[PDB]
Amino acid sequence: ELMRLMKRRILESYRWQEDVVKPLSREVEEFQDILMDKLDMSSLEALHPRFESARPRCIREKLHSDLQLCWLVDVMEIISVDDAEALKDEITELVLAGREYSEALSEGRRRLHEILRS
Amino acid sequence: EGELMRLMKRRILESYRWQEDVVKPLSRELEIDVEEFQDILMDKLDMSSLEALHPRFESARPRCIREKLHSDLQLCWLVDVMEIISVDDAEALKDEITELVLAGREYSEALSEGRRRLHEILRS
Repeated sequence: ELMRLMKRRILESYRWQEDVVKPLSREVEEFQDILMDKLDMSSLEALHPRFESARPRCIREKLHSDLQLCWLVDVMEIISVDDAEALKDEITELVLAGREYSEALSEGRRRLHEILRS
Repeated sequence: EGELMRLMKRRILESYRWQEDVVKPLSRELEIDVEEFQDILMDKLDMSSLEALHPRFESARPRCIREKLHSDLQLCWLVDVMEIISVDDAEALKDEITELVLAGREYSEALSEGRRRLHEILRS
């Protein structure tokens, strides 16, 4: 019975609950079980760190996407890579400092429009 | 006096295939009213570019959608990071949803269905 608990303990962790379990609302009780269901012990006691070191990357990706940068850059090239990378930096910077993605994305759209009309 | 050029391209942007597949669709930026965007394109892209874009655009439409899907479906986490979902599963899922949107399915609506089949997978 122990194992089920040892991990049930990590999901109940605060760092997890606030940084992963709850956050991933982008689709809570259940999710927890799903995680419980999918990931094994060793995995659990190893994810958070790896998680924090990829939170930036995952957000830039989301930004690139949400900011229609696949078209504006990769395809149409209406925006310089430099401009794009920069913009992704700044906004990611924000979100990583507590800024609500939702709200941050709005600011990124703003700065984007700026660039486009330049 | 290079008026002609301004027209030649204004012609392409006013094309149908463009208006429907690019100019209009790219409303994802609060689309600052299509009108503007069009001028932006007019302002940024040159002539050679314009009479070259669409085909190039059609051949990437798929790739760009998968990207959007991967993102919207929190796959950076579910796969690349946590590995809660097999790559095989992931790719398959992106395929079918993309298949849909490519066949006219409204992204919005299509993503919802992908969310569904995802949950399914997660609960397996």
